[PDB]
Amino acid sequence: MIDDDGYRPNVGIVICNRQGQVMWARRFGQHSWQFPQGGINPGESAEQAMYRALFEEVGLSRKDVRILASTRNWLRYKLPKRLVRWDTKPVCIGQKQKWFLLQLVSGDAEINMQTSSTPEFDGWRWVSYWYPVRQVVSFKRDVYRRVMKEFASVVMSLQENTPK
Repeated sequence: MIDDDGYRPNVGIVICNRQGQVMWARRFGQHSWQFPQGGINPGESAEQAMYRALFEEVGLSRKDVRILASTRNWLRYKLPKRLVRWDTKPVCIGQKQKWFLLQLVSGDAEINMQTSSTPEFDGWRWVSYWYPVRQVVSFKRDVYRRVMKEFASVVMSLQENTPK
């Protein structure tokens, strides 16, 4: 499944841990960090696929989290040449992604990340807001910034309401 022009449809989970901090997790088998993103399953709508990725990536289900916001339209960006697949047909030249801001309702104790038998994450750490934007590769950084900007005040209001 590719969206018409060569874009893979995905959903990115922005877990926000209610201390004012964001999703970041060490990537299984790679031993370095990675962003979230999970493909959309054919004919599964964005919210349904978002709970699919929530399970595949974080090992959480349709109950462990609370949607607060989502990106106003599908963000997308273009893979660098060497990371373009050439094996997908159509050739996949980018990630079409809608990010969902999820407030954590369960947590670390209920997060399992190894639900999928070959997941992407091995374990994590809630980190300062803009930190993952610096950790990600330079071509993604700009786009991930937009995701963070779209949600910044939505997370910060919870750490900015008493004291706040």
